[PDB]
Amino acid sequence: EEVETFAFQAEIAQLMSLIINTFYSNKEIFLRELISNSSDALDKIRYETLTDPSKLDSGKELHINLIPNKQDRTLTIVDTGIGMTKADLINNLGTIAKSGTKAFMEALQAGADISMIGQFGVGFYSAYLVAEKVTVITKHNDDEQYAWESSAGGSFTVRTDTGEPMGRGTKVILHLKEDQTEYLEERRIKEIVKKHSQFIGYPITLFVEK
Ligand SMILES: CCc1cc(-c2n[nH]cc2-c2c[nH]cn2)c(O)cc1O
Repeated sequence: EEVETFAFQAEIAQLMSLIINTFYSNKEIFLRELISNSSDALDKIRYETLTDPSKLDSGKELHINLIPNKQDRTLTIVDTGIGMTKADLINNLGTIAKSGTKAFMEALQAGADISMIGQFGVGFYSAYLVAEKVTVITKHNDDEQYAWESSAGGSFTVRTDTGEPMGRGTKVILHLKEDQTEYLEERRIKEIVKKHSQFIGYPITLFVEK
């Protein structure tokens, strides 16, 4: 019931505004970036479980699932990585935090491809190349399950999630722009993923719709 609204740090808001309005054609990079983020979070929990096995009491499977839902026009990317506490969610998605966002925005202004975004640590925002709204549900061992959501415009919300319990991990729900529904087609997801899966050390499974 209690929803808190935050402003993105200015640089992020600037990045998002560019992203959400660009006609940049190679929009498929968003999937590579989300998968990469998932893989990084899976690395984190897996590492932590190397000295502390109870870390996986919330789930032993380490994987990434892709779930297209044509009826709801959403593509969902779920991982069983380390997850984010409320603080991590606000800091990570609402601020420049650990990234070279400023550096990236200068290189964008210098004729650099947006596909480089992952190299500057802000790859997540490429989701707005295809989505009008993104919801991020996450569960970290040390906190409750939270839902972050933003349709850009400069603000995002965070609330405790009353939805289906995740054991641990992060689920990114992309509410797709009307003209970007190719990303709910099995054949297109397969093509994009067939290309990146060889780099990711966790199973990536596409849920074909029935
Ligand atoms: C919404 C951005 C995002 C973050 C995570 C994540 N969860 N917990 C930690 C991370 C993370 C840290 N570094 C990269 N991803 C993740 O697992 C997937 C994602 O797409």
